[PDB]
Amino acid sequence: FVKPGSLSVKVTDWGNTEYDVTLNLGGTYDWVVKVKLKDGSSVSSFWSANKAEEGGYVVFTPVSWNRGPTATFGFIATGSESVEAIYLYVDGQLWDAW
Repeated sequence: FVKPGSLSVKVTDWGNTEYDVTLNLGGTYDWVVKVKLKDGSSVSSFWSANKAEEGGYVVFTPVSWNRGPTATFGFIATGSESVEAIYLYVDGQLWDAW
């Protein structure tokens, strides 16, 4: 990882699971967070970011005001802890991963 410490994740499970993500970038970037979910799961809710489903991953990008230095966003995925991995990409490089 290029910048360990740039990705922080809080998980809350009640049947469906909420992932509250904080990005510590040190500046404003067009970050890209790629999320891999277990088969059968999907994102049912999200905020403070744009969402796209591409190539088998759920891709989150910043809204106008959430490019950094510290960006916070979140989403809810169906099922209990269905997120298998979260990757933070900045300018094409893998900065951190969960």
